[PDB]
Amino acid sequence: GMHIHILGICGTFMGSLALLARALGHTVTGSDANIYPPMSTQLEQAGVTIEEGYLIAHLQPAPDLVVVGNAMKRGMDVIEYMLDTGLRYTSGPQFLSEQVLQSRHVIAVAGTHGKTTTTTMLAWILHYAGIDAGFLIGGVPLVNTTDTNLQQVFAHSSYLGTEKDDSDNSVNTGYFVIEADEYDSAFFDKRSKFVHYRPRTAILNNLEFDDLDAIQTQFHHMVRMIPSTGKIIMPAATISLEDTLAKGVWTPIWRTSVIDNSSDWQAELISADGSQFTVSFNDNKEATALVNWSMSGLHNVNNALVAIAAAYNIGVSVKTACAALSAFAGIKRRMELIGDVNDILVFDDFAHHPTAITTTLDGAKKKLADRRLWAIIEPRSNTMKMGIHQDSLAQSATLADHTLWYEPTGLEWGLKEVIDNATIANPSIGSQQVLSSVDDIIKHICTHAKAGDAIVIMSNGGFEGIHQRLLTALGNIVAI
Repeated sequence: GMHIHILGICGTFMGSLALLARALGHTVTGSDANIYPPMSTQLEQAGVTIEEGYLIAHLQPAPDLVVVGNAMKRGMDVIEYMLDTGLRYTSGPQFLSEQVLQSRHVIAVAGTHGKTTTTTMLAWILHYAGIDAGFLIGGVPLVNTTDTNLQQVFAHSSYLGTEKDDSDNSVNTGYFVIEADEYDSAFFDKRSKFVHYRPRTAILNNLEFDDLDAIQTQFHHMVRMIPSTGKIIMPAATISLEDTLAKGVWTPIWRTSVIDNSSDWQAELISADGSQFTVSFNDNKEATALVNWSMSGLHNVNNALVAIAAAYNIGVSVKTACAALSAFAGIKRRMELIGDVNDILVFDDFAHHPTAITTTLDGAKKKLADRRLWAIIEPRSNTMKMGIHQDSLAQSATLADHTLWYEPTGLEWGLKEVIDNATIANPSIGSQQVLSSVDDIIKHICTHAKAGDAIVIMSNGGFEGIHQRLLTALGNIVAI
């Protein structure tokens, strides 16, 4: 039971590590510039102690280990103190790899689009099927049933799950579902998650652009390590993915196809909108069933098919997996309406990178018709760039009427420049500004938004508690 201190602990990824660490029995403290919900509340309930600011005093007394988030850099007092005093430190992904993943059969999902859709669907299938899989993913499914076990499992976007059972062979457990992405390296360990994580089942969800080689290289770093007895699951007929494998692969492939190096798994559409389809696996005549769900779109069918195949790889029948997805209620923080104040609609969405922001805003425009649309975005900060041109963030917000981006004071990372440079170079990407205070963003909205408008808040986490702070402010405006 070590004492672990986490720098940046209120953010989704690092907070997830804190929660997993507590579940392991560790004592967990942390620092963040702000303490904000929903993660603060989850941390507090788990018995984590959070302190405000990045202060040397937070590392007194000395913890056994410091887990360092991506925003930390040299020149910061707490970091210079850490290095001078010789405290032990590690990155988030290395900590997770050593403390949780090493002992599990890890299922990692990579892709340019829809990674969290696929991981939420997969984690749902596993738990529906009675497999007590751990996970650290980008969101959670909505749980509409009165099943209090599924309610508790999906209370957080992290869950430890159980270890492979040493005595009872009837139990199928010891798994961990995770997203492979370009985030959460640290200043002293620039290895990506594609290098850190060692999945035995890997999904390559897709590989497309709304630097191909940079993305293929990163995917390759994960593919090239999978054991010979593992499985790679990906869509068929996708040259960008076939070329990824061609760099070096030692593991059997299952290829997936949605029909309306040939495929092993097929989803045949019954309803053109993707709300109903049959799933079949070529090597098992019984491995066929129907999905009849409240989701739609070809991307969601593709996501379902790779999730079903991955679950089949670890024992879930096609029948059970398809029953699970037929019961899938959707995903929290996917254009989720959280307020309607003075006729201003407020939505919450987990999009935090260009392809996700694009998809969310496409959906928002289809939904909201002619309403004036405000995008309020905290993109997920990162010291590294992967495949996406600098202009990608600004381009992704083209469909909004107004966009307010957030870059935090003291942890600036070049956002204002990438946006401002993009809007000069391509005026068609419209009206966008980068602000340095959540208070200024809220004031801007309260000041300029009017009855009929819609606001879409986008962040991988709590965005310094902007959600309730905005709803409160909007409800306090004195009408004329």
